[PDB]
Amino acid sequence: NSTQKFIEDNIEYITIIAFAQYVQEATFEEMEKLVKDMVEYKDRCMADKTLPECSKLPNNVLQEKICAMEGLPQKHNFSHCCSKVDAQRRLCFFYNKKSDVGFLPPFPTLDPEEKCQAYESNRESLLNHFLYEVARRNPFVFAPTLLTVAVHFEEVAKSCCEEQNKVNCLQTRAIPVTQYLKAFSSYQKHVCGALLKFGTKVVHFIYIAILSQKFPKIEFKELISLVEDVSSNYDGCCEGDVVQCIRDTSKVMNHICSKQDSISSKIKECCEKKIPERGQCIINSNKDDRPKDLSLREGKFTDSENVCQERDADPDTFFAKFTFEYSRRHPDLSIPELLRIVQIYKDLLRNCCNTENPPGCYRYAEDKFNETTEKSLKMVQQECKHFQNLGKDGLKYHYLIRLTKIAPQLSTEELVSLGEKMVTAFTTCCTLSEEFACVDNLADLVFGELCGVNENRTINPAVDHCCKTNFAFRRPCFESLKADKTYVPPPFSQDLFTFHADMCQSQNEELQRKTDRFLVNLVKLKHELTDEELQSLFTNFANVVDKCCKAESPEVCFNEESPKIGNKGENLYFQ
Ligand SMILES: *[C@@H]1O[C@H](CO)[C@@H](O[C@@H]2O[C@H](CO)[C@@H](O)[C@H](O)[C@H]2NC(C)=O)[C@H](O)[C@H]1NC(C)=O
Ligand SMILES: *[C@@H]1O[C@H](CO)[C@@H](O)[C@H](O)[C@H]1NC(C)=O
Ligand SMILES: *[C@@H]1O[C@H](CO)[C@@H](O)[C@H](O)[C@H]1NC(C)=O
Ligand SMILES: [Cl-]
Ligand code: NA
Repeated sequence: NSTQKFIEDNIEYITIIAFAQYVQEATFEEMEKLVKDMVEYKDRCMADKTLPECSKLPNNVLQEKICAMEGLPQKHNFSHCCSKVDAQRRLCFFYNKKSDVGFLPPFPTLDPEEKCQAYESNRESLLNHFLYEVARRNPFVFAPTLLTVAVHFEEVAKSCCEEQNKVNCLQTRAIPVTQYLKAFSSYQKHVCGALLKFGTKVVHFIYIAILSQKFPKIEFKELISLVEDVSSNYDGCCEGDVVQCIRDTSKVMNHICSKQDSISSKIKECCEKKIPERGQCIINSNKDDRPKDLSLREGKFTDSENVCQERDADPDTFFAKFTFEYSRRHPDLSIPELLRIVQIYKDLLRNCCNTENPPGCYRYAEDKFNETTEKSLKMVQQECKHFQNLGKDGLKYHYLIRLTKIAPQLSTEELVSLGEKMVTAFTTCCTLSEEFACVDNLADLVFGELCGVNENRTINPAVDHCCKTNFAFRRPCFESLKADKTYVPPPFSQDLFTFHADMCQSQNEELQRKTDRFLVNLVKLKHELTDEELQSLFTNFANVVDKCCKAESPEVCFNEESPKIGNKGENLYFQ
């Protein structure tokens, strides 16, 4: 079929993505040798379909070929994976991925003129190396996403190579491609992390909630059928099985498209498009309009006297149906808010169905939902007002202080990333009509990044408790945490807190990132201080920086005018 053709056609690209994600230390020369092995396997299976290995799991084939490369498992420290076979080997390979890609060099940027020359002379080589470099730095991003990203990156290179000011074009036009990649990455890590911590049974409520919001005219049975396809799709994609991921993604899009009528109205130009665009499209299409005849409630869950019986006959399906009906009627709610509501409903019924008069007790379920949602909504409203008052940077500094207090054991680079990701929820969403849904959806992804994808991280006991107990209530849990008062920092050199003359300028993100790192390191150093004292000290340093840039020889200015943060005898290090 078309999917098998797409895979056969793109086998070189597919192989690079898989190899680079699994073995992020592997060199580009090493990639080329695996490419030749998989092309050959592809040709062999075409010559002889009934041969044994031609019906094996795709990952089992790829991992066999990687493990067969002389000295490679030992060179990149994955010999322990190759000493296992089949499922145990697949699991080991999955555990081998590293979220922290700081062991890699800075992304190798080509000279714009040579990049353009390379694009015209050797296009396959350029895209091959791009895809290698992207995949090893984004080990959990799903293949259809990465291939779409490569396509868009190619359109950027093609268009910008025709312009006079090539550098400005490349830098500008790359921004939304990067944002796409980072948005999908965050979302995929969130779902995969949840799958590993809690299993498919808790997690497929996520897909019921999202699909029911997006396709509110769908029938329950068809939704459940689609949810089964989606859950399988996440199983393979979360594993890292690139071939199975592509196949299962194509199945989901075909399932959706082959019932366009009786699912959706707003996906026609998507059901035209190519693999894998037709599906990155469907994912980006907006929510279909609710059936005009859909009221705000379903009295079948609060007004019927059959609730406890329906629940008892099949609790999983009963709660799936609740999630379907409630989600499709509340397009304004976030996914985490819907899952909190499902849990509250489940807890409510545990109590009510064992009381003297259950119908009199569960009749008031919507009052419980109303209170919990009002609390969430008020919190978002407060955070959005704070954003309006302080701007992006000002709010970010408050988050950096709070996050560093609560999770000081994280690297500064990580804390800085988490702070930027947190503030982006507010810059993207505040003031929109679905502000609540947008903010809570995007904010929740931060704690998904924090809690880990293929590891149960051990940060500190309070953070670990929030990561591992209760997906839907994870953000509220994090909001309740106090500073970790057991923390004692390592020494920090005085140079971490020294402003250098080269930093005086107008810049986008590297100068932003330097300021952000300063604040985080300061908070680690002075963790004992109150948030207000830290904010005050930081604004002192900020004021001094601003003046000294407007001074000529800015660095002598900084050292005479900056506040001191050392204990009396400290010159080289601060403790
Ligand atoms: C991370 O934590 C999760 C949840 O505790 C672990 O997943 C469980 O692992 C046990 C034993 O391997 C299985 O019997 C359970 O079925 C798993 N539960 C779920 C919900 O998936 C996971 O193994 C941990 N990661 C490790 C130990 O590396
Ligand atoms: C990787 O394996 C080598 C060879 O046994 C070992 O010396 C080294 O310590 C290992 N490195 C890591 C990071 O595990
Ligand atoms: C809660 O109920 C009140 C009164 O009916 C209503 O005004 C409000 O919109 C509801 N809030 C939520 C979050 O549903
Ligand atoms: Cl990733
Ligand atoms: Na590095």
